[PDB]
Amino acid sequence: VKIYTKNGDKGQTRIIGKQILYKNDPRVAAYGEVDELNSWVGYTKSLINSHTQVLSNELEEIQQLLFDCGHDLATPADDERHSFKFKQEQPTVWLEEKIDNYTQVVPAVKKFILPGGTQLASALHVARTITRRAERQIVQLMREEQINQDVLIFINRLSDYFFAAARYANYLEQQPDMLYRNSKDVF
Amino acid sequence: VKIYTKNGDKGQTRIIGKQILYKNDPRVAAYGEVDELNSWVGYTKSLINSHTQVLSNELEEIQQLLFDCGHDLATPADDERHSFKFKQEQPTVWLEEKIDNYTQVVPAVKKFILPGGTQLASALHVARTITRRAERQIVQLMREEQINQDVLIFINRLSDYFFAAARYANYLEQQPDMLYRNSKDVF
Amino acid sequence: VKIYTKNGDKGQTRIIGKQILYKNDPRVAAYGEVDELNSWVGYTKSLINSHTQVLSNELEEIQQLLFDCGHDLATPADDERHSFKFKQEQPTVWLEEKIDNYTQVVPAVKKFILPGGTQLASALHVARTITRRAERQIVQLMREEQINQDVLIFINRLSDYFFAAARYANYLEQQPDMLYRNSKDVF
Ligand SMILES: Nc1ncnc2c1ncn2[C@@H]1O[C@H](COP(=O)(O)OP(=O)(O)OP(=O)(O)O)[C@@H](O)[C@H]1O
Ligand SMILES: Nc1ncnc2c1ncn2[C@@H]1O[C@H](COP(=O)(O)OP(=O)(O)OP(=O)(O)O)[C@@H](O)[C@H]1O
Ligand SMILES: Nc1ncnc2c1ncn2[C@@H]1O[C@H](COP(=O)(O)OP(=O)(O)OP(=O)(O)O)[C@@H](O)[C@H]1O
Ligand SMILES: [K+]
Ligand SMILES: [K+]
Ligand SMILES: [K+]
Ligand SMILES: [Mg+2]
Ligand SMILES: [Mg+2]
Ligand SMILES: [Mg+2]
Repeated sequence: VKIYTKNGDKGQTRIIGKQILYKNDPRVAAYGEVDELNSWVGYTKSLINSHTQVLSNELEEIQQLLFDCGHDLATPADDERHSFKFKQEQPTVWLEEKIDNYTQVVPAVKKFILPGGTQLASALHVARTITRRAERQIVQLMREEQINQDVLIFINRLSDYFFAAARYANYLEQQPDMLYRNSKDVF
Repeated sequence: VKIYTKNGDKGQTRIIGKQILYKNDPRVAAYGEVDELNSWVGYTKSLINSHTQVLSNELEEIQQLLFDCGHDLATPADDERHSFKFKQEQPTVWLEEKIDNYTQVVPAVKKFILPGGTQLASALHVARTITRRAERQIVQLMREEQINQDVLIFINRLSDYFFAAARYANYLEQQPDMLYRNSKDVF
Repeated sequence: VKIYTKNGDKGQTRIIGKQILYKNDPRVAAYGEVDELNSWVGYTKSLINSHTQVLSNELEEIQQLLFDCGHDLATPADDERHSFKFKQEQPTVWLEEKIDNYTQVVPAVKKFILPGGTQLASALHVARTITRRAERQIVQLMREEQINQDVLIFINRLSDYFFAAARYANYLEQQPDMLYRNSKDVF
């Protein structure tokens, strides 16, 4: 069992189906960024402590879902042998319910908050911004190729989820958020 | 209060003023990278311990300043209703004074150092390299559109600040820097 | 000794040799991404504990090697005064021996694993994905300019190394890997 094949040593790689692409191809960058986000979520999850245990399982669930998203990003729309498996509806409503809940419980802001606080809150804000980076790359891809737009919907909602969860993480250890001192009332 | 509007679900988003852009637009990537840096700084700050307390407040101040920078990056130069608010002079001199101080106190190198050491030092080196990534994206933007060049000046100086601060973090816990074994005398 | 020269304040910077480039030039992005990876490895190394001590020295060695790689990425192929110093053969075989060893010791999977587990394992998966991001940028560069292809070979192998090491980190604290629930038998 050798995970190193050396077939990518020249800069090309396989996607789902028969096609090979350069590794800097927008498709390969898109699910590559999703994989980096997925790894960061894993890292975020490893920071869970006794105060924040309630967040542990949904972070693991998000990791499962990112694999589902990345599958589809790796799959060309005109591939006869492989289909899109990701449906946005239920995973996205599930995120929305959490955003709603977490928004309700934490103290309300007007203004932008400093992305920080506890180590977990801060990690969740990093997740937020990696998701948004990945989102940009999915959009780059979408502008050149037919994608499963359900993936975009979910990844879009996901960075709102990370924002909500990060505030909730602060709430769980009673760490106050700090406001951006020059913020207008934006929320 | 719903932070999810679903208006970005198709890949376009508002900037400051009336314009909408794709999320992979260089402008949106520029202040997006600044937001990721801002989140990383928050994460860096959450690692502060009893040895490194003296670094806590200026990291928070940097977060405030990154919001100021990102405002301007989000603002088109020809927007009649919105202006640039960021002036580089005082924030940049403030960084320079810190670079000078931290450079003076820590042991002097000739050679490149391994970016690492304590967890905070290492986090500061990550901040250094995220700032430089963000800087590249600001430059990408500048090559297509008129920006506030003060933002570039500050973000440029900021990665030197992170280099200096990271060495200082090592000094604060008396963790020696390690040299790149094949370095020429570069400093 | 001032690390801030202010020469980059306008968005251009020197590479090895006489040439200046914009900071968003693919060459500058390539060794820039390598520097970010290098910093992340430093951060990964700072997480080493009593269970995972055996990983400490090779992470430091990787940092040395990334400087060697970045040197060459910074060096134009037609630069009369500066040469490529990086040879892939021995560093790459060294990675392969570790991949082989670590693959042998850890429990075998069929299926994709969730990138996560212990804090070090998870950090190693982040390293994995930053290496792959950097790899894409090296490929971007290669498609425009002559590079030392040895660097590509090594950086390619390196993300397999990080995958193997991350599983090994889990093994060292007896943290089980979790499987992607919808995985096909991919390994
Ligand atoms: N640098 C990269 N960034 C993002 N995705 C990648 C990268 N390289 C490969 N991939 C994708 O992820 C899968 C696994 O990567 P892997 O390293 O096994 O591919 P490879 O580099 O082509 O092969 P090898 O490393 O064995 O030479 C690939 O089949 C490809 O779809
Ligand atoms: N992926 C992204 N990366 C960087 N910046 C973004 C991204 N998406 C939106 N932005 C910018 O940051 C602001 C907030 O993002 P937000 O998610 O609220 O926007 P949206 O995606 O357009 O809306 P929604 O998520 O409600 O559908 C936006 O108005 C836009 O300027
Ligand atoms: N944003 C960046 N991203 C990646 N690499 C960079 C960046 N800026 C400079 N470099 C490269 O790394 C070296 C060190 O960066 P440094 O900040 O010293 O350069 P500079 O910005 O041109 O100068 P200064 O900061 O003194 O105005 C440079 O000579 C250049 O090759
Ligand atoms: K491989
Ligand atoms: K939103
Ligand atoms: K400098
Ligand atoms: Mg959004
Ligand atoms: Mg600079
Ligand atoms: Mg590979």
